[PDB]
Amino acid sequence: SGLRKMAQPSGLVEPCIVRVSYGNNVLNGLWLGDEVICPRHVIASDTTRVINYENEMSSVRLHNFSVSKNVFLGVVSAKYKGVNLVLKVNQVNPNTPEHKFKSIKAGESFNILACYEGCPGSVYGVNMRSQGTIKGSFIAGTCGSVGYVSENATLYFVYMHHLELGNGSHVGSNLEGEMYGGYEDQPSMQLEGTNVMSSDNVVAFLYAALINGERWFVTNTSMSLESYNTWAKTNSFTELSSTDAFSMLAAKTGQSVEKLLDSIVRLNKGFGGRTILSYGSLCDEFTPTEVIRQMYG
Amino acid sequence: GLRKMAQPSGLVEPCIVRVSYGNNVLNGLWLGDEVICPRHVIASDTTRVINYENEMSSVRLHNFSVSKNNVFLGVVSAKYKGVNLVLKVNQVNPNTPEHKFKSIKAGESFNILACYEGCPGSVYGVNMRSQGTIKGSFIAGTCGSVGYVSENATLYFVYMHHLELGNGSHVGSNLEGEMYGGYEDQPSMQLEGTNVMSSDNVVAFLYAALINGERWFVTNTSMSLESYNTWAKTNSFTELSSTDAFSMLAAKTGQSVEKLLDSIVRLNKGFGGRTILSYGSLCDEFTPTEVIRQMYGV
Ligand SMILES: *C(=N)[C@H](C[C@@H]1CCNC1=O)NC(=O)[C@@H]1[C@@H]2[C@H](CN1C(=O)[C@@H](NC(=O)C(F)(F)F)C(C)(C)C)C2(C)C
Ligand SMILES: *C(=N)[C@H](C[C@@H]1CCNC1=O)NC(=O)[C@@H]1[C@@H]2[C@H](CN1C(=O)[C@@H](NC(=O)C(F)(F)F)C(C)(C)C)C2(C)C
Repeated sequence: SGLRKMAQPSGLVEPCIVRVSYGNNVLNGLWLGDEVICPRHVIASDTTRVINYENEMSSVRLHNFSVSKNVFLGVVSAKYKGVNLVLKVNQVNPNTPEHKFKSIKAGESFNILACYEGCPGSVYGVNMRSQGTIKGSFIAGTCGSVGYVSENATLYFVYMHHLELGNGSHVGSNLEGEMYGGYEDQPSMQLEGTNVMSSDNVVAFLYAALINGERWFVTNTSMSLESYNTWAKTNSFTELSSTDAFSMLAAKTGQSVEKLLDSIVRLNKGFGGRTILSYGSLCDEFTPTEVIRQMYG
Repeated sequence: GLRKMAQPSGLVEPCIVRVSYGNNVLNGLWLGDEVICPRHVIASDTTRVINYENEMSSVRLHNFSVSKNNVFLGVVSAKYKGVNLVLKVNQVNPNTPEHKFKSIKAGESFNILACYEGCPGSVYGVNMRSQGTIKGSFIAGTCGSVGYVSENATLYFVYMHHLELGNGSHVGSNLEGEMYGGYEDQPSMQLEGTNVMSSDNVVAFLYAALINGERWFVTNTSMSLESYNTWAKTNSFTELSSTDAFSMLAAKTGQSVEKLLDSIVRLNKGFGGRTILSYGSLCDEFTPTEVIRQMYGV
C-alpha cells in the first residue's frame, strides 16, 4: 500500500503567512491576531559579519517596516523576544486559527510550510534530529517559514526558520524565540554534534517495510534489548527504553522487535546492494505513530 | 538534500466530502452542486465482478449520504461519467475555488491530498509512471482522494484514486472519468506492464546529487545522446529529445548531460554498494523543472 514522507494539511496555516521587509532584507512572518512574529535578523543592516543586535534595535525605525499579504499593515510596536522579532500591527488577522505553542524534541516529526516573500510555496514533513536541527531544503528567502503539527485537532506552531549551518543542516527557533540546539542567529561557523539516530524510528521504519512485503533483512536471529542498547551506545543510536511501543506492529507482522534489533546491527554495516522501500541505508525519519497511522489509519 | 514536496492544499481541503452507499465509505470532490467520486461506491459486492449499469438501475438516491463536517448534502441526481460517479446535490459549495480539469502525462509530478472517509489527512507529492500508475500510500477508505497541481496560479484537478494493483502500484482517473493507464475499476487480476524509466527525471535526480556533493558516480567517460537513446530502447528507459532542459544544471554543476548518461548505464546494473541521496537505485520522480526550483528557487 506504500510508505511516503507525508505532510499534514496546511489550510489553517497559509492565511497566517505574511511578507516582512526592512530596508533591503525581506522574509516571512507569522500573523496571529494583531501581531507578527519573524526572525529578528530582518533589521540587520549587514548580514555579512557578526551582528550587534543591541545596536540594530537602537537604530530601528518603525516606518522602515512593511508587513503585507497580497493588504498592507503598518507596524505600531517592535520588540525582541529571544531571537525572534515581535511586531504589533494595526489589523487583526480575521483568519486566526485556534492554536498553541510547543517545542519539538528529538525524533519527533512535524510539518514545514516553506514560504517565499510571504507566499506559501510548498509543504513537507521533517524530523527533529538529536542535535536540534532538521534536514530541510531551505534556500534564500525562506527565513520565517513556519513549522507546525496537529495533535487531536490542536494546532501547534513549533518552528520558524533562521539559518543553515556550514554542513548544510538547518537551525530554527520555536515561537517563544528560543533557538533549537542552542545555536546563535549569527553568520559564523557553528559546529553540529554527531547525529544520534532514533532507534524507535528505525524500528518503525523496518516494520513499515515488513508490512509492504519487504523481508530479506529479517532472519532466524533475535538480539536482546540489553545487548542492542550496549551496541547502540557505541554506534550513535538511541537506547530503547522498552519494546512496548511496538506490540500491535509486532502482532500484525508476527515479527518481534528483538528480531528487528538484530537486523539494525546487521543493516548498519550496509545493505549490500539491496533496498528497503528504495532506501539504501537506515532511515529514522518516521516515528512509530507516523507509521501505524499511515499503514492502518 | 532532494525532497519530494507538495503544493499547499488550502484550496482543495474544503471541497472534500464523505460519500457512503451501503457498506462502502470513501471520498468525493464537491465542486458547485456536483460531487464527483469513484463509481464503485454504488456497488453491493466489491469482492466479485461488478455489473455497473445493473447497479445504476437499482440506485436509490435516498441511500447516498454525502457529508462535510456537519452539512448533509442530499443527492438529487446520479449519473455515470467514465469510471466516476457524478452526484448533483441540493447545496452549492461556498468554498469552490477557481479551477480547471487537466490530464497528467508520464513523467509529470503532481500533488495528492490523501483523505480518509471524508477527512483530509495528509499531503504528499507523487509522479506519473509510464503505465499510468503512481507510487503513493493509499489504504481502506482513501478512494476518491484528489490529485492536484497549480501552474501560474491556475488550480487543476488531475487525479482521483480508485484502486491498488497487486504490485502496490496505485491507479486513478482524471476528473472526466478516463482511467489512467486504461485499467478497469473491477476487483479482478490486472497486471501492470513493463515500467519505463523517465530518463529526463533521472538526469535531474543525478544533477541534484551533484549539488548535494555526491559525485562518486561521475567518471571521466562520456556517452553520446544518440548512443544513450539506442541503449534506452532496450533497457526500458525513455529517449532523451534534448540536453537543453539541463543547461542551467550542467553549468552550475560542471558536468554535461552526456557524462551523466554514462552514469545512468553504469548505475542501472547496481550502485555497487553505495547510495545516492539515500536511494539504493535510480529514481525518476523528479522533473528538471522540479529540481531547478527546489535547488535554486525563483
Ligand atoms: C534566510 N532567508 C536565510 C536562509 C538560509 C539560506 C540558505 N539556507 C537557509 O536556510 N538565512 C540566512 O541568510 C542566515 C542569516 C545570516 C547568515 N545566514 C545563514 O543561513 C548563513 N549561514 C551562516 O553564516 C553559518 F554558517 F554561520 F551558519 C548562510 C551561509 C547564508 C547559509 C543570519 C543572520 C544567520
Ligand atoms: C478504495 N478506497 C480502495 C483503495 C485501496 C485500498 C488498499 N489500497 C488502495 O489503493 N480501493 C478499492 O476498494 C478497489 C475497488 C475494489 C477493490 N479495490 C482494490 O483496490 C483492490 N485491488 C484489486 O482488486 C486489484 F489488485 F485487482 F487491482 C484491493 C485488493 C482492495 C487493493 C475495486 C472496485 C477495484
